[PDB]
Amino acid sequence: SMIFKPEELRQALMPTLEALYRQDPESLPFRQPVDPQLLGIPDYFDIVKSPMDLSTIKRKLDTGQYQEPWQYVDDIWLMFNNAWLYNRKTSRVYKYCSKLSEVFEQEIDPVMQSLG
Ligand SMILES: Cc1cc(N2CCOCC2)cc2[nH]c(-c3c(NC[C@@H](O)c4cccc(Cl)c4)cc[nH]c3=O)nc12
Repeated sequence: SMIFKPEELRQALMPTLEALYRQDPESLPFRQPVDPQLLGIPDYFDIVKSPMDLSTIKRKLDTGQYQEPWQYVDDIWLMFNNAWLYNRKTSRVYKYCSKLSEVFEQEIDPVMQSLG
């Protein structure tokens, strides 16, 4: 119920978002919505029911669609859990995801503390 100003959400969370984008090659599979046809994985939507990626998250931050920062956390973990569900433990994407998730856990905590 406590509502955060959309511009306070941007200044606080956008550095945490840049931290994942800057991971290269690990972030590349995550920067745009998964396109099953274009990638040749047409079973993707039979398995992933709520897709999510960095461009959608950033667009929500840019346009003030999050009311409080834990919705941002939600979308980021949903993005990770989607990739861990779909790709096999031995795939590059799966390990790319784990890297991104290590980057996120190491930097989100002081940011969420400052937001109160
Ligand atoms: C740390 C961690 C490790 C792993 N492992 C790596 C992959 O394979 C083996 C397991 C999976 C995780 N799943 C989630 C998770 C969420 N975390 C909140 C946490 O960030 C958090 C909690 C309180 C305050 C803050 Cl500031 C931040 C939230 C919603 N849904 C989630 O699934 N956290 C995971």
